[PDB]
Amino acid sequence: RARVVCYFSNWAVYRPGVGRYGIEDIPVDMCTHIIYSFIGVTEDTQQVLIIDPELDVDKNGFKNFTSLRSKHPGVKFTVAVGGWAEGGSKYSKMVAAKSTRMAFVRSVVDFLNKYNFDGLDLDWQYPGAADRGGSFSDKDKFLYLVQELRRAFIREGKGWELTAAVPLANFRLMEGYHVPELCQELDAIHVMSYDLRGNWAGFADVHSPLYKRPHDQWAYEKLNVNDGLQLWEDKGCPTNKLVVGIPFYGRSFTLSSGNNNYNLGTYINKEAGGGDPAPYTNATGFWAYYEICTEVDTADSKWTKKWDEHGKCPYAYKGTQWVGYEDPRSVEIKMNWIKEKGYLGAMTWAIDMDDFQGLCGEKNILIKLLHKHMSAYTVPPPR
Ligand SMILES: *[C@@H]1O[C@H](CO)[C@@H](O)[C@H](O)[C@H]1NC(C)=O
Ligand SMILES: *[C@@H]1O[C@H](CO)[C@@H](O)[C@H](O)[C@H]1NC(C)=O
Repeated sequence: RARVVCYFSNWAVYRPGVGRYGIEDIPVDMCTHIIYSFIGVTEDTQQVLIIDPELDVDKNGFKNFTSLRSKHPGVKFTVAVGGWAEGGSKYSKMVAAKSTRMAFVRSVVDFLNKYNFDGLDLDWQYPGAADRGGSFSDKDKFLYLVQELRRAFIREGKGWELTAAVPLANFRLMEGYHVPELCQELDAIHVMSYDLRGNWAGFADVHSPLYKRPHDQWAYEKLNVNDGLQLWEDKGCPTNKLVVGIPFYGRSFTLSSGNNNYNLGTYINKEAGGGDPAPYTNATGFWAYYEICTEVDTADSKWTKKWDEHGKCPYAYKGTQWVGYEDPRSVEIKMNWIKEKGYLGAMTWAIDMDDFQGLCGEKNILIKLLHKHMSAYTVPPPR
């Protein structure tokens, strides 16, 4: 009764060579819930925005995805609205008034019906965030949107789920999330327990540390997976609504010129914007898991791999390049910790970045770990 929640990126199909990942590559049987990412909202009319219509509609992306239920009827297939690239201002604008919320809600209902989705995942990043076009009133009005969506889903009578991807930093919770009221309306809270460190922070560090490290101070003191999930509990979310995100990617850095200190917390060349882009994801500061293992794990690799003894995450470096990530050892540790805490399950961003080709060894090695641990686990009653 635990969840294994798999986000699927619709843009992964454009990655070159062995990076190409489409609907047919999803290992459906390893997941209990799979989420097509992303749709957005229109700026002007507050309706569902289809972001890649040639792929999503003309080549039948949405329906290929949802029709996977024919062979796997026990799996739920939903869609996510929002995500980083969509920005936050259109969402803050959409929730500002009852009328614009109801237009969005109606559009959502039409969309889910048309493409046979099982529900909606809310991925607005983030209500109340000033750097993302948000403002103070988002907190109340995001809750209203959620209540109104739930009521609309009830009226449709198809048992649709409504979930949300959420941050774990306290200031973001204070700015955007009425925790007890949201957790009551949502079927699951997908906690983004990753991107907790990165180039924007100005130092090198792993991005999903499980526990506090000695160098964690001020806004970072509690910014780790364990304390962050504890924060969601403390703010009123039941343990059996919390799903813990696991990143299948690493955050990378370019170290400062002449820096020979590779320890956690070491200074970086912030203006570089992150580590050099990798060949398949082509994004500064970001490496898919398979881009990491093909570089770090080869027999003749010149990369040095280390282990964060407190955060329980690997990191690796070579030259000016430094990457923190999750590997089978760190994922296993997190799976055991999820069961120890009694949380609802595990989530991954994102299934298209697992070693799905088996370039490094076992195909789909990371999602197999989530599936192995969660499928044998019984979620206990709320604590
Ligand atoms: C959907 O499936 C059809 C038939 O297999 C295929 O031709 C098409 O490329 C698929 N669309 C996408 C977006 O994967
Ligand atoms: C890689 O990303 C950059 C933007 O950073 C883009 O301009 C460039 O065309 C991309 N290269 C490939 C091979 O897609």
